[PDB]
Amino acid sequence: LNCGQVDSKMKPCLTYVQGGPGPSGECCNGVRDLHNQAQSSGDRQTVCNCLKGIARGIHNLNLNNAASIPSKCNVNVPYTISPDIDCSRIY
Ligand SMILES: *[C@H](CCCCCCCC(=O)O)C(=O)C/C=C\CCCCC
Ligand code: NA
Ligand code: NA
Ligand SMILES: [Zn+2]
Ligand SMILES: [Zn+2]
Ligand SMILES: [Zn+2]
Repeated sequence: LNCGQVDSKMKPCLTYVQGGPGPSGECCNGVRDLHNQAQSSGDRQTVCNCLKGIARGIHNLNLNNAASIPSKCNVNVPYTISPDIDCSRIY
């Protein structure tokens, strides 16, 4: 329930969000894991803000690939992954 945990679960997605092929099975597993673990509104907000800051800290972020993760992995993330997510209005 901290950004350390969030960046760990998402590490398998790193090559994909830097413009490489994907998302891998392991990447989709990481995001699905996070979704299952983020069961409350508070958890969803914390994970949102972690992902926004992480998106911001990734060198040469491929915006299209980053945004595509939830739909490509069939995970119901309630916002679009980018360096500029509005984490205030989830649900
Ligand atoms: C971990 C990357 C850490 C970047 C610095 C974050 C600092 C945050 C702050 O608020 O200051 C990773 O390697 C995770 C890789 C995948 C993330 C993919 C989803 C987001 C695009
Ligand atoms: Na994006
Ligand atoms: Na919004
Ligand atoms: Zn897992
Ligand atoms: Zn920060
Ligand atoms: Zn769900």
